[PDB]
Amino acid sequence: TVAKAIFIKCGNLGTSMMMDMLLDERADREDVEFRVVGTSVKMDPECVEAAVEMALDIAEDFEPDFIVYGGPNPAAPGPSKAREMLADSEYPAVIIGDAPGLKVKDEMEEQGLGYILVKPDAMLGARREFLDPVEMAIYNADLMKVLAATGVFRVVQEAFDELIEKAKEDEISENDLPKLVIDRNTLLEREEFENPYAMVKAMAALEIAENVADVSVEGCFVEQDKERYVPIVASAHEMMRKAAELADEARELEKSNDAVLRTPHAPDGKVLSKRKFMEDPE
Amino acid sequence: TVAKAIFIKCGNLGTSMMMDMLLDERADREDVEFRVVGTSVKMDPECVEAAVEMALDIAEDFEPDFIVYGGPNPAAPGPSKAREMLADSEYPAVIIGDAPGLKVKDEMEEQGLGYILVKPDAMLGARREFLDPVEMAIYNADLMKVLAATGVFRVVQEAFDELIEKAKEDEISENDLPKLVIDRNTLLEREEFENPYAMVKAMAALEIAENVADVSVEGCFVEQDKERYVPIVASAHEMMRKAAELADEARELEKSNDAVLRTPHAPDGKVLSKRKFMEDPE
Amino acid sequence: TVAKAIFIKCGNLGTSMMMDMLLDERADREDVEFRVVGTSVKMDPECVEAAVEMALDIAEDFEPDFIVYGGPNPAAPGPSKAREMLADSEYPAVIIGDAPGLKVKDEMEEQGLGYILVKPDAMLGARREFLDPVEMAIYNADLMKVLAATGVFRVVQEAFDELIEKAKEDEISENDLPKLVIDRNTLLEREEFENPYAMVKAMAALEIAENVADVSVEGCFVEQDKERYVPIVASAHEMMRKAAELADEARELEKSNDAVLRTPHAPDGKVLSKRKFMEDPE
Amino acid sequence: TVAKAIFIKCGNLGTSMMMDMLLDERADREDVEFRVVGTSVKMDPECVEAAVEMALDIAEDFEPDFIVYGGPNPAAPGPSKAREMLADSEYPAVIIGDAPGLKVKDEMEEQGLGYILVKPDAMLGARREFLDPVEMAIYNADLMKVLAATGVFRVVQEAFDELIEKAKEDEISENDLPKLVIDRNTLLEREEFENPYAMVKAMAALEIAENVADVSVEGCFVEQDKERYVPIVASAHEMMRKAAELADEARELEKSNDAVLRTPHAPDGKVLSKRKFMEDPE
Amino acid sequence: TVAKAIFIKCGNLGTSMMMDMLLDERADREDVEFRVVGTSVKMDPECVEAAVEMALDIAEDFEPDFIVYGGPNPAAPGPSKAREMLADSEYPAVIIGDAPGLKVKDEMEEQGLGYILVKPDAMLGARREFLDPVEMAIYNADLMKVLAATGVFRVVQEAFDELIEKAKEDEISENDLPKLVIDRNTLLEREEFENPYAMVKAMAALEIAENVADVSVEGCFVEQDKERYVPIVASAHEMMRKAAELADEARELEKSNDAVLRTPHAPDGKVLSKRKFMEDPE
Amino acid sequence: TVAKAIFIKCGNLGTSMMMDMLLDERADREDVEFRVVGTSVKMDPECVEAAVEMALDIAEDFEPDFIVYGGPNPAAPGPSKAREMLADSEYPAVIIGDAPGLKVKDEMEEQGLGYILVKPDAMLGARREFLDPVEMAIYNADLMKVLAATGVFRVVQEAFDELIEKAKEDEISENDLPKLVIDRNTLLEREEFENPYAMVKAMAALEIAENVADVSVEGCFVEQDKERYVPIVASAHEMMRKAAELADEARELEKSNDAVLRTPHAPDGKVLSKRKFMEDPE
Ligand SMILES: [Mg+2]
Ligand SMILES: [Mg+2]
Ligand SMILES: [Mg+2]
Ligand SMILES: [Mg+2]
Repeated sequence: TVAKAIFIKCGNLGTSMMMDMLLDERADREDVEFRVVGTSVKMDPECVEAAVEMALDIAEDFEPDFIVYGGPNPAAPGPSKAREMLADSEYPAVIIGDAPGLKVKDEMEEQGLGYILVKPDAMLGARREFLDPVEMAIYNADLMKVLAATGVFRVVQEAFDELIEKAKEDEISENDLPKLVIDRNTLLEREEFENPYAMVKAMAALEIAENVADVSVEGCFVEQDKERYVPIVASAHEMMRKAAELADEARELEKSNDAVLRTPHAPDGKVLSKRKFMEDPE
Repeated sequence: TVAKAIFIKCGNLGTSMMMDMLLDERADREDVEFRVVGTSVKMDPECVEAAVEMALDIAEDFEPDFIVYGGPNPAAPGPSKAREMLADSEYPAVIIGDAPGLKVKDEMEEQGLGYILVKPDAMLGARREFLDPVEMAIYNADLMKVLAATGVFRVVQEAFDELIEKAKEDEISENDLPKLVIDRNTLLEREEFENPYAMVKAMAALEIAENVADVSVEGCFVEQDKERYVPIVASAHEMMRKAAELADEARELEKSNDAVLRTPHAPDGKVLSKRKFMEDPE
Repeated sequence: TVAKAIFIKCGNLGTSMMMDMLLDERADREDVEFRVVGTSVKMDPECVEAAVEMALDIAEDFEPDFIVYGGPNPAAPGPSKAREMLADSEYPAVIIGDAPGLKVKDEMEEQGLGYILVKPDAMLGARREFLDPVEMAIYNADLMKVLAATGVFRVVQEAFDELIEKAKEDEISENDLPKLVIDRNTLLEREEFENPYAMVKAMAALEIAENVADVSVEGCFVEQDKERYVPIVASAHEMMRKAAELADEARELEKSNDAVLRTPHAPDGKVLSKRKFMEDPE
Repeated sequence: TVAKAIFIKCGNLGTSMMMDMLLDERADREDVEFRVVGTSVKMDPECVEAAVEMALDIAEDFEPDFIVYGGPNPAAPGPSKAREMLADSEYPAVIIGDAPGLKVKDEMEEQGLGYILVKPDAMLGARREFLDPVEMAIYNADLMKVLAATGVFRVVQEAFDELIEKAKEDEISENDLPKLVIDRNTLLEREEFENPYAMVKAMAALEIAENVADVSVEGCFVEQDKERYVPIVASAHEMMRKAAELADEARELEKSNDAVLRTPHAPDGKVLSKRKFMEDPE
Repeated sequence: TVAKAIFIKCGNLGTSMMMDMLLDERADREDVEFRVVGTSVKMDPECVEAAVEMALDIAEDFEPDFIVYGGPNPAAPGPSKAREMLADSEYPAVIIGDAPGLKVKDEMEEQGLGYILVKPDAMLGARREFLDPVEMAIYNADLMKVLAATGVFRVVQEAFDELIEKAKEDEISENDLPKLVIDRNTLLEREEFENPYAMVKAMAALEIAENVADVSVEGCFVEQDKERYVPIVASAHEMMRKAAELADEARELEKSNDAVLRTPHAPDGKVLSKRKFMEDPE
Repeated sequence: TVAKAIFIKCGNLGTSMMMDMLLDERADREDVEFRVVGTSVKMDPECVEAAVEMALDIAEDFEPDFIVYGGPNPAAPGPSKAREMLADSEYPAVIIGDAPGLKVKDEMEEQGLGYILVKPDAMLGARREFLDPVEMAIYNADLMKVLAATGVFRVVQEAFDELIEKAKEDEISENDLPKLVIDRNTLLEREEFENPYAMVKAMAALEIAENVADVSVEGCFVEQDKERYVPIVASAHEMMRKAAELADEARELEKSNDAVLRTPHAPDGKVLSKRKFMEDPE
């Protein structure tokens, strides 16, 4: 049984940027096939629709078990446009978004949509005077580390793999669709870190990443004084740089304990596990 | 006028992952329109062909000024195939790959297509016993930081931006296509850094990332002993982690001098520029 | 003219812990005389009452031109007790506290009191499981580095030094009493740092120290599960240690420029100033 | 039952600034009660006298089991005075000071009072050109982090906690008064660290802390050349800054082995203990 | 018995600098006696010969069991002259060198000479515009840190100690002379690190150090543009500096596990061993 | 004219390890010619005498303009024999040593000997239980870093460079030989650092390095308790490691200001100078 899916990427979110590859890390998974379509960073209602179109168009011949839409803020005009377009289609779907999507959480639970909401996947301080192309990449590097090293990506990966198994049953009922809200507190009900302090550091790191969103919003929308909003959006980035460093420190702690949890995929798509470095993943 | 292009992403590369977004960081560039399609990590000749087919098929009603294919090693089966196809299209193309693509560098200039080969966009330690989803994201986060902070991404940004202008002139000839190879010494032609040690550190960070590739290749393809190849690929990731630190340290030196070079796009697509934090992009 | 004041300290805060010393760092000011009194970490309406009485008690003979009450949460049973005792007395008072005092901010202005609220002065995760004397001290160590190196203490110092000038006018009216609410944005209005990146790292530090409260409260007053609130009060700590790191960084950046602002008191209470290490303060 | 003590503080010391708070970290010990009074930084024999009388004056209604005087150089004019007074009172006393108080170490056990001499509690570089309120605070944050994380505070905690138990016994004899001198070698008699290197890093931290004293004393009392003494006291601060990094490092090693010793006070005053994070204080 | 050897040092190499010392670390061995001669940094033919001549002159009365010649590039004129002179004597000789010695590896074997070529012992950026004494000393401090903490020096000590035993029996055949080529992979099969991440970080450090070689060579012998080769050689030095931090990071992991291997010499020369800090060597 | 000198190395000191090499950092000086002899780490009278006799035997035909003897404790039996032997010869001699050489400063002057005593060149923790070959090399790596990056080596280079010029004129009188004692305050009067904080961090580094000496002596010649001296000598090393980092932070402060001092030799021996990276030495 070969499962299939289509990821639609509109806008830019750390979780959307990795979501699919967290599933096929070495491109050796022979139990799955993906198609990814998007219009880049543009998430306007015009483009957002053009993408879902390419998605439905392709799905015709492709025939996926489900379609994932990932992008920032599921409550915006663009994402909302696609949020509805997918509920109308014949394909089961999941919505990957940030905290700004809790506003439409109940709405998505009714639209019959599945979703994964990453609170710590904060919006970057986009203010021409500050966020140029390089700064953008830099910010996403740090956010990527935080989400990766804290275990958030493993939580996402396990969600999309637990669904691909149900997809193999060609029966993805709305009860089989994910409905997650990831945040610092998530780690409290997991076993990601063998080292306790490595866990509270990952937690402290997630709280900070979440706090970056408010700072970015204030500086991008509320504040309009150039002499005050440029410093604000930049202070948001300095915070994420520390969030990442906190995440890196946690990992190193696992390393010292030789307990870095690794869970790769076998060619058959089975999720294997290991703690010790020289221990085979079984 | 407005320029258009389509990005195809098969397999993953640090540049391939950010290429499109590096041309519209805040998504408020009204003089460009992008589309992105691919098969994720998979890059075998079948998924590749199916992908290039997805791009050509949509290039019909999209009518792109140029098609961009990004992914690891433009000399392997999958990538070579995609070079064959796009080479024989009414659409001008550009190939984005790493160092292993220097083998087919002449064959490409022949196929009448442009290329951007980033030497420091190393191959990761893809070995089931070491690379799981999380570790795969941890690495890309280090590579992203080194590629961005060392100014490599600025090189690529400039590239596709200068092409977008000649594309608005409805004059995309092969003399206008890029034939670039990026490595540690690219920074010597640049003015990226104002502090001499920030550049020297960046050069160091690039040299190290470029070296990472030989280590990943060895562990994945040459060493056959489990006890030896797992430590080797892991050490390749330890090198990339330090390259990122060096890059970050280069960035902080620039902050120290208040000379952080920023080149954001104006709403019309023209690349502005500034050094001082509160300088206002001119 | 020798101004005099009495500091009443109940419970603990980083701002109350160093408030009087920021006014005579080397004990060489011959224009001031302070009398500090407190009941230690206990701030119940019972102890708090005994302290204010002990303060008004000696005040008669001392003759302070103003009295300062410092301790956490101005809207608490103890603090509110002392908050009315001072409004009733014939001594001009100023209330120094954390964010929880904002609920009674407008209430203090009618009581005729002055106030300075240090938002980043967050309450620690005081759970018997995690917080012991050593952990408490470590916490305040980081918190101190934050309030100091971020420039917050130079705000408190400035506020009381200006009040000490009015106290010399033998005229401290309600309009001469401070009414400040310190937070991350407070730096946007000052010229503390010569380096713009030092300030944004400072903002980031005060932004994270302020968030620390939310976590401390969630783990001390909301969460009841032992397996959860311990990791919670401990994660709040990591946040503070990392915030102290960013403060340190900002301070080091000003050092690489030798633009480290220093403002010492002359023996006559005159506040001098200097940026360069080798320049004498004027 | 409940024990009571009064803490007198003139001038500042890292140990005096924390002593009473190291006894009731969470303010939930209902088996003790303390009063705190002082003159702040000032510590001349007059300000000292006034403060000691401010403490004797309230010991009447307070009726303390023992009085404690905290401040630098217990052999100088100010402190010598306070030794006189408290020595001849119906209240048992304890003197907490630094290394310069080893001169009067004989005279103290003579005056019939207990002492706590912290050699690593070095004097800071007091020179108007270098030390402003902030530098003053920053220095204490470093000395606070060293004394706490190196386990020195644990020594003082237990010292006053053990005295507090004999005080509830209605029997505070002079053979029950403490006679201790804390130094790098004090850690050789404890079991503070489960990781030997953390111990060795802790010793190094305090060894460097002790030496900070001579650099300070020199630049303040010996060198009279501006161009030489400013850099000298500054170097004492730089040294202490590094000692704080060493102490932090010791702490982290223990976090890697999850052996962080924690000894909180039970609500009834009896000190508990633990090593593992989720262990629950026994 | 007492073994006797003569070490000739011409030119400078991290390993030739420490070689003899690594064998009698505390100068309390009773089974060895060494003589060291050389011409400092100069390794031209005239000098090398003068140096080897000094050695052979001392050898007459000193009667060395074996002779060691160490210094850069065993294939250069000066070194080659040394190989010819020592291969022509009655004394068993070992050549200590860098990667460039591989060119004459076959030639040294035909000469009955032993050798230990350390590839990570990279040449420095010897350009007059960049390399002054201080920098030359800083580079070597980092290279020394690398060669030691990664375990490369233990390999060298071992090779020699074994040759010292054979010498004690007056049984040193050409087949008893070492023929080693040390590099990153050499660590894969040692019992150096108890922590795997320490080993991995040590390999990463050796890989980088080895790479420094090419960069220095490029900026010293290839690039002729002042504006190009200066930043180039300097970047080589930034690399070594980071290799040293990796080496230190590996050493700090062992400490966290209290598994720092220590193989000290007994007064009788026997090589003891230990792992735990408090564990006595045996 | 070519200047000739012979360096004798008995025992090991950071300065005696690098002294001759600091005088010809790239091996391209045409005005100097050196011969280096020694008995490695052994500095007992028998060895030191053989070392000096080797030197005097060479001097016959080599005819040095001056001779330098380097190694620990000029006052010990071995070094004392060297002093006596050298004082009785016709060759102007200099004695390089550490703090212990101060005991015989008066003797050396009465002997017509020159000397350079580096107090920060501290003795290591030479206890069999803690110091093996690798730890001995790690300590030296840090010591070298401290002495080079703080500029102590520059003072040494200077002293010998001036002595070399006089030698070229065959005019080296006893009054021409150096009589230096280097320590933290030596830096106060040098044009080493452009950044004041760089100089202050360096002083701190030298202060601590000096302190290391006392700690090593304590654990080596005082404490006889295995359980106590082992931790103590190890703490000495931890101190030197931190001193190396201070020295490293200073150097990085200079880089930030692109003000790193480089005083390389010209092919003719002239000591050039420069500050800016791209500036040419002159
Ligand atoms: Mg032979
Ligand atoms: Mg032969
Ligand atoms: Mg003479
Ligand atoms: Mg004489």
